[PDB]
Parts: sequence; structure tokens; C-alpha cells
Amino acid sequence: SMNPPPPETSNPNKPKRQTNQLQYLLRVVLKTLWKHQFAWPFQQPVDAVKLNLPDYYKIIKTPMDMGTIKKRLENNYYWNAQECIQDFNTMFTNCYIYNKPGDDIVLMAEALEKLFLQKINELPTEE
Ligand SMILES: COc1ccc(S(C)(=O)=O)cc1-c1cn(C)c(=O)c2ccc(-c3cn(CCF)nn3)cc12
Repeated sequence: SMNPPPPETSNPNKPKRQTNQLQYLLRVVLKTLWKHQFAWPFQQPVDAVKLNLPDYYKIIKTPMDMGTIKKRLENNYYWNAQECIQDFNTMFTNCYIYNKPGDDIVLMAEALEKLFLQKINELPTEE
């Protein structure tokens, strides 16, 4: 059984910015979700080997997790806030695609997603 390589968090030829919106995504959005009691299953790539989920990466072809997002934010990997927002939405959608409705992990994603939506509702206007 094998895991794929993780999503990239560094690419020197990808143009990058540090914007106030991206700072908010790190200081408010990521930090709020990361400290949550339900954050742990989403703090690193899904380890399909250790979890005995050989079909995970057969179904999920765009993996994403908050460990990757955290590294991307700390490395100033993004050009804009929408790119980072898309990563969070990919992570939530993957969870809903792979898992059964009402599974514990789905309730955990839903709780993080509720907070995510509350925080991005107040994404600051770009300076
Ligand atoms: C509590 O969930 C986790 C804990 C630790 C890590 S880990 C080693 O990567 O740090 C990952 C997860 C995890 C995350 N996500 C996003 C998922 O969709 C997901 C889906 C299924 C399972 C799972 C299924 N079964 C057997 C029943 F079929 N056992 N586990 C795990 C996950």
C-alpha cells in the first residue's frame, strides 16, 4: 500500500504575494480551524496506508489538508485569497465525497466548515 506524494507547498517559479487577505486567511481562518477539537484528522495529508484505506486515493484525486494549507500560507505560496479558499473547500468536499453521510469525520468537517464560512464572510477588502 502506498500514499501519493503530498500536494506541493513550494514552487520557486510560481509567482507569489503577501496580501492582507492572505494574512487574514492565516491569522484568523487557519488558526481558528487548527485549534478546534475536530481539527486533528485534517492537520496532515490522509495517510491511507496507516488508516487501511487503499481506495482513498482511487476516489480522491485532488487531496488537500490543513497541514498543506498551513505550509502554503507560511511559505507565501499563493497569489491570492481565492486560491487558498479553494484549498479549504477542496478539503471539505473530499471529506464529503469519500465518506458516508453522518460519519463522525463528516460531522467534524461540517463543524470546521461552519467556522470557515463565518470567518471568510468577513474577509477584509483588499488593500
Ligand atoms: C479520524 O480520521 C482520521 C484520523 C487520522 C488521520 S491521519 C493517519 O492521516 O493523520 C486521518 C483521518 C481521516 C481524515 N479525513 C479527511 C478522512 O476523510 C478520513 C476518512 C476515513 C478515515 C478512516 C476510516 N477508517 C476505517 C473505516 F473505514 N479509519 N480511518 C479517516 C479519515
